[PDB]
Order: sequence, then C-alpha cells, then structure tokens
Amino acid sequence: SPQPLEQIKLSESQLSGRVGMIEMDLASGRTLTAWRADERFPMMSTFKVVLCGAVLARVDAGDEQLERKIHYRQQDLVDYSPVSEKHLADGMTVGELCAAAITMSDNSAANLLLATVGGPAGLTAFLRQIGDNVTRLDRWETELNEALPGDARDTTTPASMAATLRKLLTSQRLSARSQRQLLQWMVDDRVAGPLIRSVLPAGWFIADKTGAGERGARGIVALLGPNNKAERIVVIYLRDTPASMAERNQQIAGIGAALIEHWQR
Ligand SMILES: OC[C@H]1O[C@H](O[C@H]2[C@H](O)[C@@H](O)[C@H](OCCCCCCC3CCCCC3)O[C@@H]2CO)[C@H](O)[C@@H](O)[C@@H]1O
Ligand SMILES: *C(=O)c1cc2ccccn2c1N[C@@H](C(=O)O)[C@](C)(COC(=O)Cc1ccc(O)c(O)c1)S(=O)O
Repeated sequence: SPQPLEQIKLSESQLSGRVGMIEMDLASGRTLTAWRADERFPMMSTFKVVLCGAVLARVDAGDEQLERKIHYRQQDLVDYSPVSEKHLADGMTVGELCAAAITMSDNSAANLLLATVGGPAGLTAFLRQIGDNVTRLDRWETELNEALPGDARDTTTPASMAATLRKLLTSQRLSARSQRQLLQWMVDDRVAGPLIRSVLPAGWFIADKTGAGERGARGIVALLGPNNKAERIVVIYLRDTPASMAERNQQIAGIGAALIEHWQR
C-alpha cells in the first residue's frame, strides 16, 4: 500500500468524491495526518458516540441514570430498530439504549436518547459547552443521513470530530467510569467491528462507530493501534461519490491499510 496521503488522494480519484481524514494520537492529541480536516462532512451514525457522551455527562451530574428504564410506543419507532422493536412491552434502560444505538446502530434507540438531551439543539449546545464550535446536529434519525450537497445540517469536520472524541474519552470532562463506558460501547460494535477485526493483522486494537448516508456518504470514527493498544483516533468521512457501498468500504479499508503499513510517523 502507498503512503497514507497518497492513498487518500487515490481514493478521491477512484471514487470521484471528497474524503476527509484525521489521524490523531489519543493520549496527546498530536495530529499526524490531516486531509480536508476543516471541511464539512455529514456525521451520519457516527454522531451516536457524541450523543452517548452527552448522556454520560448527564449521568455524571446526577440528572440521568443508565439504569433508568424508558418505556416507548410502536409509533415512536423509525426505520431500523433491531433491538428497540423487541422491547415494546418491557422498555429499555438508558444504558441499554446507548448500547443499542452504538453497537447495533439502532435508530429508534438513538432518537429516544436524543430527546433526553434536548434534541438536536440540545446536543449541539452540549458540543458548544465542551468547546466544539463547528459540529452541529439539526435533525433526527433517519433524516440526518440525507447528505444534501452543500447542506451544513448534521455535519462535523474531521478535525472537530477527532478533538471532540478525544475530549469525551480522555479529558476528564466525563467521570472515569463514564469514559470507560463510552470506550467499551465502541469496542462492542456488533456490526462493522467483528468484520474489521477479521481482516486486521494480529495485534491491532480496534473500536469504532461507522455510518452511511445518501449520495455516497460513508464514514468511521475509530480507535486503532498496534501492540493491542488504542493508540490513535482515526476519523474518515466520504461524501458526494456515486460509488457502490462495496467500493466505498474498500477505499476506507485501503486508507486503513496504508496507515497500518506506514504506522511509524
Ligand atoms: O505489513 C503489515 C501487514 O500487511 C498486511 O496486512 C493487511 C491486511 O491483510 C488487510 O486485511 C488490511 O486491510 C485493511 C483492513 C482495515 C479495515 C478497516 C479500516 C478502518 C478502521 C481503522 C481506521 C481506518 C479505517 O491491511 C493490512 C495492511 O496492508 C499483512 O497481511 C500483515 O500480515 C502485515 O502485518
Ligand atoms: C449508521 O450506523 C448507518 C447509517 C446508515 C444509513 C443508511 C443505511 C445504513 N446505515 C447505517 N448503518 C450501517 C453502516 O454504518 O454502514 C450498519 C452499521 C452496517 O454497516 C455495515 O454494513 C458494516 C459492514 C461493512 C462491510 C461489510 O462487508 C459488512 O458485511 C458490513 S447497520 O445497517 O447494521
């Protein structure tokens, strides 16, 4: 595989789309690779990690409990609710909803949690409170995945997302237990995680949240590193490409391969 930046360029050429990427040291925030890092990209499902960070902040403040059971109705469900559609009779705890949203990409679980933090406006205010003045959520699932060209709604930038993930996982803004919980939810991805692990060389740590949208939108926020350690945050977003989902997955994997083969930088 070629050098990271060269592979990223090759992906834009082959996809006819825009790629946004940041590779950052998790412990210190040192930026290693940055491509279109300040350009906007739809967050898609990756917003769910920030959402659960806002939920954990409420738990830390005593305004929420992960144990609290929420009962909802069938009319509250939106498209793709693999876990939440199974609990119309018994409900789900707040903690279970975050696990469903992050590890199973459950859209209704995400909307139920979004309401608890004040909706899109409330989550955006949370972002502003932790110092992210760029990322914004404006809609609910599943409209937030629309990815209209030039639409600033429901977007982030690679640099803003990486910094925000770092703040939530390591800056001590969240309690130790909350930081550990957010990390574990990413480690527990039941969809993309297992497949990625199957193709990663032995010894590489992976935790992640992936997302997809219209007009070729595709992305992943991940923790990756050799020696079975979460050494770096890697954020990759793709937008405005007419390519098949398989090809978008392949290009993202190719950028990861370039990072793995040229890790010491
Ligand atoms: O020299 C380094 C390695 O080169 C190959 O490994 C390949 C691997 O066989 C392939 O399956 C993977 O694809 C990349 C799989 C990455 C999938 C997701 C990437 C995501 C998640 C993490 C952040 C970026 C995006 O690339 C590596 C590097 O070439 C060899 O197979 C392996 O024995 C060797 O240790
Ligand atoms: C957010 O999670 C998301 C947003 C959208 C929008 C439209 C359709 C599907 N979306 C998802 N979820 C989806 C992705 O994030 O892509 C899930 C998590 C599935 O994914 C994968 O398909 C992961 C994957 C990648 C490559 C493969 O070869 C493979 O078998 C799986 S969800 O639909 O389960």
